[PDB]
Amino acid sequence: VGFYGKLAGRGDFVSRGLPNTFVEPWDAWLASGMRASQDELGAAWLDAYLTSPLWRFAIAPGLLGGEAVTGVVMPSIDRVGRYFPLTVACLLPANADLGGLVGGDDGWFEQVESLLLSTLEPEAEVEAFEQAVAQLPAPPCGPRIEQSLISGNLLRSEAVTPAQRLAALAQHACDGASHWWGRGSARISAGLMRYQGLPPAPAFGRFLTGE
Amino acid sequence: SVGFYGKLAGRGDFVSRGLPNTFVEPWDAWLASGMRASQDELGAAWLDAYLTSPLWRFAIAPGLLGGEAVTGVVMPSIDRVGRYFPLTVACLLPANADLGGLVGGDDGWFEQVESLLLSTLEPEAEVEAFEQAVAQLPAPPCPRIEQSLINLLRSEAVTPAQRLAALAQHACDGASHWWGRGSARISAGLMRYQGLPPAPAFGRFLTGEGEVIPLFPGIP
Repeated sequence: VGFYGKLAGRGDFVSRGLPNTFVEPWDAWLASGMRASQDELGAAWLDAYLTSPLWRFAIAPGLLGGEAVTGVVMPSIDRVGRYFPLTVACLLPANADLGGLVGGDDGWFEQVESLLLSTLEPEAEVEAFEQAVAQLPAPPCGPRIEQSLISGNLLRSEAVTPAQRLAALAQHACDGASHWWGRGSARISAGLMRYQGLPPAPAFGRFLTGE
Repeated sequence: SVGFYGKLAGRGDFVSRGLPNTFVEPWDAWLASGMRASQDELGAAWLDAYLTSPLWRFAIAPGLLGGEAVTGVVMPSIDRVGRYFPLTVACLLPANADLGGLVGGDDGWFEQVESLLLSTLEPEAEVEAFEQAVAQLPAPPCPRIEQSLINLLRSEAVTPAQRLAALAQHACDGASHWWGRGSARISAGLMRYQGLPPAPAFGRFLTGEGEVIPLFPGIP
């Protein structure tokens, strides 16, 4: 586990534990979505951003480097008033069971939410945050069901019981996709969102404003 | 609610009950294309493969045949005068039914359906009893998590259980899943096609043969 983004106690971008193969594309994606949403919401942006939900996510291999990625992202700010989210992320193997993770117990994500939220107490120590994250376990995520591609167009899974078949379908639904869920807020209802790929920049405001 | 279509040993012609043509027309054309392509590919080897091939349980998305979803079991079969065609028992479901929980749910309905199809191979089962049994058969225990759009798919899933069920339903959309106990030649497992199996893929249901690229490994 590592983190990347802005914290109120520091003026610059801060990042620990994450390679550039994640951070570069992640930063670019957030930056584009930050600007598009600003253009769209204009004067109403700040109020939307500052009350928006923390978002738990699971992103399939190949979207942000070769590894799968899970974590939580929270609206944040630096020491000098510039806005940008704070993200705690764990890189997982390409055969990770994102299915069971999205459909799994909430506990890892609640632990990450608590850490992130803590960074918005005035007396927050950034080095205390950096250590908690550095001492943070990966989430309980096992290997996905054995699968092969046969003659270009059949996916065969070694699933022989009802539980294994369910697991294999859910795992498949995560491939090539990003999944976003969590508690929502008083403007956005708790629920799950899937995008094929990373969300497009103009879809970024949907993280901030509901219907 | 359940019906059947195909051939069985006790009747000389095609037999169909309880199923609309919306299903049968395409289902027939798809089996026939498959039969013909598997036959061309396999040649003299075809009949041996066919006769000993598995019973395949399936769940098919809405709009790949007619506009209902379909679940069932299909078995290699034959008519009273020796011509080959599969026998299928099929239940048509609402286009919004949860195929995920069915593919990933209790085997019981499917095992019951397989026992009925198997009964028709017995010299000499009464055809009337098979039809009666199929007609008395309940729908499977399967209503998908509420979802909408904005690219974006929002599911109304607020618990890990609901998120798991949402993900599994999504893997079924636009797809056909085929699974079962296998045979001496094909291991038990699960198969997915985007859409219906292409006709030249029909053969794989009889032989399990293919160019295998491993994607994700087994665990010790």
